[PDB]
Amino acid sequence: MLTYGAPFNFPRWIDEHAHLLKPPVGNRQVWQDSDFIVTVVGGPNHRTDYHDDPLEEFFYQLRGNAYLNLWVDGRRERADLKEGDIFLLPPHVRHSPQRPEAGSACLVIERQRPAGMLDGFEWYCDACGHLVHRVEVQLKSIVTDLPPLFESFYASEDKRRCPHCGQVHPGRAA
Amino acid sequence: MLTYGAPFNFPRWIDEHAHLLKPPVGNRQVWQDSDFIVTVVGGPNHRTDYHDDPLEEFFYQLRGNAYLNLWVDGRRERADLKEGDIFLLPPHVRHSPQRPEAGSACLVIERQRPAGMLDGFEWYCDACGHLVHRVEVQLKSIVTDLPPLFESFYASEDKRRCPHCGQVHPGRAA
Ligand SMILES: Nc1c(O)cccc1C(=O)O
Ligand SMILES: Nc1c(O)cccc1C(=O)O
Ligand SMILES: [Fe+2]
Ligand SMILES: [Fe+2]
Ligand SMILES: [Fe+2]
Ligand SMILES: [Fe+2]
Repeated sequence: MLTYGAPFNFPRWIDEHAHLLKPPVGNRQVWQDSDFIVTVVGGPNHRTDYHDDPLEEFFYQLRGNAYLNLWVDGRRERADLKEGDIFLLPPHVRHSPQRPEAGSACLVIERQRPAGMLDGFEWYCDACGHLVHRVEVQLKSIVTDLPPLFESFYASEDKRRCPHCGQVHPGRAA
Repeated sequence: MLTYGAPFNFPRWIDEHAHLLKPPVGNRQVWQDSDFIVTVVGGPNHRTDYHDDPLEEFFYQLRGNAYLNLWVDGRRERADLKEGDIFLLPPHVRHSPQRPEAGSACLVIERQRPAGMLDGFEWYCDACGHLVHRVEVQLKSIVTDLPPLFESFYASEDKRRCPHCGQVHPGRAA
């Protein structure tokens, strides 16, 4: 059986789900219960966390522009996702997607993580660059598992305190 | 490190590789040695085999139209990939992609198969629908492993002989 339904027009689907590809929801998964996790991500959404994904992530910036803040070779770097760009991120490259534009839309494809393969979410100190805090999770929902984790970091001056310089990370807005 | 390079413009990439998204090559893999197998498939290409993929396959028909001949619930069915359509195929649904249009381009995303998880390629009898022949392979190249297998089926009246009605399958062109 075609468990995931028939083919359907992607631009029209993005149009119809416009009102969720904006705050407060921002992403929307296309099919449920599949191995390939297929999502569209809109904007604006800025965020302060770096994701450590144990598997690859594929990006295709269909509409508008975005960029990824990265740690590469130990240094902060920015990789732009200009409209029309595709990109494949190797496992464990730390990335913080920045999506400043309303009406933008990025196809993002990931895989279900097998039991025991954990995702990391991390924050770094703006002053000294040291790691401030890391939570690891067995990720079951690329949409619903992230926020509670981000909320417990914003709520805690303890978790936000840099262990190297003692600066308290700003928390929600950089 | 960004093992797979920086983001890059996908339409321009498809344009530049136009001359391989036509006979005799027809598909082109975007990145090498990755877990996600990311390919663009052009046309025209018709084929007679049904693929039994042990993992999911994602389709996004960027340019032009195509269709997939399927076996679903035991019956031959056609699922159209109209320009703009996306589609997710569950594991083991038999599919024979038909790509009649020159200049067409379909993004197809699959996963590397772990050792021991085999792909099947099958042919069915036009007269009685019975399975005529099946080869299983440990697939390492979504481009180079298929043709030798198709060639050994076209070359063999034995492999093309339906075991139920005795009709010899046409082989290369339906
Ligand atoms: N790359 C992302 C991820 O793994 C989860 C949620 C959103 C994104 C994104 O690019 O915005
Ligand atoms: N779906 C395909 C596959 O698994 C291998 C090669 C080509 C295709 C296609 O859609 O044409
Ligand atoms: Fe991510
Ligand atoms: Fe610090
Ligand atoms: Fe296939
Ligand atoms: Fe037959």
